[PDB]
Amino acid sequence: QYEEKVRPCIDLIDSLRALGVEQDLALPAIAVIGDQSSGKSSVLEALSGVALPRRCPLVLKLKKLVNEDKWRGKVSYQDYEIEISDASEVEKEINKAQNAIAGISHELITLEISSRDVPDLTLIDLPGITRVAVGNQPADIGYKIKTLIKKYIQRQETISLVVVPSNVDIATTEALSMAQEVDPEGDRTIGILTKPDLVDKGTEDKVVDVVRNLVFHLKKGYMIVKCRGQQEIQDQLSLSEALQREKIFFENHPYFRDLLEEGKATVPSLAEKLTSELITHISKSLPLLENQIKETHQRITEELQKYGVSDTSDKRKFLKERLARLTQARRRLAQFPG
Amino acid sequence: QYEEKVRPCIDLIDSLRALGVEQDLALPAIAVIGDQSSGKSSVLEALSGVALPRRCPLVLKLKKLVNEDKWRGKVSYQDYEIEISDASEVEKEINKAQNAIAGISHELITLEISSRDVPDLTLIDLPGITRVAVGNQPADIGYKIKTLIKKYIQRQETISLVVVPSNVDIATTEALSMAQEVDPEGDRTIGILTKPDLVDKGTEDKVVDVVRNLVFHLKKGYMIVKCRGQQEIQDQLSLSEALQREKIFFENHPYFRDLLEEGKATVPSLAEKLTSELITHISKSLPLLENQIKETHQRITEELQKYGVSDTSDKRKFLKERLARLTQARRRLAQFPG
Repeated sequence: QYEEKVRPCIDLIDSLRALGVEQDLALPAIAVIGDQSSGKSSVLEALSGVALPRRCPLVLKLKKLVNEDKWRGKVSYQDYEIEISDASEVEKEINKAQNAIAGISHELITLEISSRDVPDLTLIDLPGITRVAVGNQPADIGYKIKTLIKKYIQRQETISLVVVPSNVDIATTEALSMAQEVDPEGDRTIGILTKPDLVDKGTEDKVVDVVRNLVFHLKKGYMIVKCRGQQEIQDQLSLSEALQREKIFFENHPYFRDLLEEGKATVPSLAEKLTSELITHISKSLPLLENQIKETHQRITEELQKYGVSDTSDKRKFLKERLARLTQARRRLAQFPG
Repeated sequence: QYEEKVRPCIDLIDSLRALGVEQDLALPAIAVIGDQSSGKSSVLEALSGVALPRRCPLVLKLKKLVNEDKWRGKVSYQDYEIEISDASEVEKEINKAQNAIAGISHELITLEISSRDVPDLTLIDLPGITRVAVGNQPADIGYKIKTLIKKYIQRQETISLVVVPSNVDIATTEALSMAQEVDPEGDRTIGILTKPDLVDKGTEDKVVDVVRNLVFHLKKGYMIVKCRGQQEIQDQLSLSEALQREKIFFENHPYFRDLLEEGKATVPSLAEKLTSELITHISKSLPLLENQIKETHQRITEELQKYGVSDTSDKRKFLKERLARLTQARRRLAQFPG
């Protein structure tokens, strides 16, 4: 079925997030952030093994099958739950969901994939950061994207996964700037460098220094990947073939082979690191969660007194609904790991 | 000698800036700004035809020789004035100047080149923008660079020349963000896209749209150039040869040849546009300057009254020194165009 040494912790947080308690209770998360055109979408396709579009938070729940061989997919949003036929249908289903529910949206689309080709891993993908409004975006688009990202990354329970093209100085990216703002220590930020084939010749040593953690220091370090480029995406190059191309790319690179040899390159190595980091970050919360729920339930119970334990009726009700959700969270934690 | 139809206006502003009046009196300027690693230094080398390093404002005064054929160079900073032997010595002389005078410095290095290969053009190069401090830079490096840039670009008399690599979304660059902040209209901002050979295959149409002014609109528009890459800089490829490579690059490009045919590509076309824009921007100030000087002299004369017309002695003196400089500016304007 699954590896029941790794799944229970991951499933616990997934189920808590599925309750809707996260607005009120911080939950272990890896949030994927990047400036627009960072290539993070291609990284997400590579990790999930399926094509994706192409906005709002995408919860990617990946589950490693050690058994069936039989790919499974599911997309959930609002009151909808759709079984996905096969891998090729995911992109259509996500577009459908984005259209069904969507300014910048806070509504979650949850994509669950059970596959031999994916890691045990949950990620929260957040929309790419821009500085200036283009086209017909609202003028403060920068602010609205920042607000959504800040909601996740300001919490100590979130690791920021900062995605940056290999050609751009990491100290110039807004995504890293946002990460360093909430995590000055650099204790809960991982860097992923993408598009290494596009690096200007004679500047590869600078990229190596960055991945080796010599430039902007991060406790959890960096990885470098070569996912499908735009042409390959347009040719609908299969994701399995792109993994093969990636491997060859790093094995034959005059500068980046050293990064491969040091465990710092490729999607498969990245997947393994991300699973480990998630498990570590969940483990950090496990001993604390029970008191955290109690604390939160207490505070909200105090707010409930304000309405006296019509507009008053509804205010009472929405607070009761939040308290009920934290009670469900408490019960569900009490069941761990079953 | 020079083209005396174009020089007098350019020389006037140069001479006013050489007086030291700019802290007090806005002067027509084209300020070159970009995020770190934008390739603007290579653009400056291409325009000036000499190798440059490699910080503080570099005033690049370029003067088109229609006569001698005999390359001339001069570097001025503080109380120094150095005659440069030949083109190959410029980089050494600029490094010397940077060391002689230099946090982030506001001191000007003025480089004057008289050459058959340069346009009639003055530019003010400003240090590349970064978001996060690296190495041993002060924590607020972002703020100190912004402050220096803002001093120039907040003035309506400054055109911002925003330099951006062709691979990065222009709406993600800090430099454009700063430009749009002081020039929401986009009436005094020009965009230069660099490194077009590094564009991801299948994304060239997006670059074309940007240069064609279809994405982020600028009244004065965009140009695209292909200057020396890092390897070529390292091989010390001559700047004349790089111009040749550039021409071939655009003539043979499956997407960018259209940009060449539309007058939107290459350093020589860029030089011509920049000369025209500078002349236009100077012409805009010429009718206003006399009243602007009078206004400024008046206001400062009023401040001088505060000290009564030791620390008092010096305060009196520095205000007198500023007033004397504006008087010199008035006299020098009164001489125009001789």
